[PDB]
Amino acid sequence: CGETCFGGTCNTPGCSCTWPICTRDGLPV
Repeated sequence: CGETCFGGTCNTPGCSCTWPICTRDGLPV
């Protein structure tokens, strides 16, 4: 996802917040 979940929330669906980076299915894509 690459996106940073600074506010805990992610902009990309499927990506889980793994502060400071969102990971979809555990993948930091």
